[PDB]
Amino acid sequence: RAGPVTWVMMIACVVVFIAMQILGDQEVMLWLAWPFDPTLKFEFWRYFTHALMHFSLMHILFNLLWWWYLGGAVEKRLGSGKLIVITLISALLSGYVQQKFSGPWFGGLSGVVYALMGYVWLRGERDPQSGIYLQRGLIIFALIWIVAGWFDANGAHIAGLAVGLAMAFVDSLNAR
Repeated sequence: RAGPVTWVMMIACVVVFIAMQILGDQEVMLWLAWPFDPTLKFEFWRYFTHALMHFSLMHILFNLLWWWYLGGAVEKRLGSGKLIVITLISALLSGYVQQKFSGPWFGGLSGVVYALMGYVWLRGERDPQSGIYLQRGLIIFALIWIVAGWFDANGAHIAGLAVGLAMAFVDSLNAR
């Protein structure tokens, strides 16, 4: 019984993906991508909407699997507000980093998913009573996955893991 935010996000990603299949990636990127020219500087939604675009089935399929389980866990035990904050801040800062690496043409919940990984893990390690935790097995796929990216690029994974670890560390200061 996943919460609202978890559901809305999932629906939002499927709606955009379908829109992309009907209109074409490039066409949807013109409206949803990170500002690609000074004139779009104030299209404030762009700093977040890039996370709603995916370029294949596995891409959105894998991202939505992690989101539903990690975001669901977070929303159930920590509330919708917490999930919204983690999402917004991870989408923004992860988009910001990716941008300087490969330019404005990118998309996906990768950065957001990693923040959830980094948040749910450190959070469960520092504040067990939070009711959240990332299986030490899953934390291995994650890191194995990032390293695999640096070879076989998406600096969104790194900037995302950072925001999550940071926020978690911060929400865990009041030890228990």
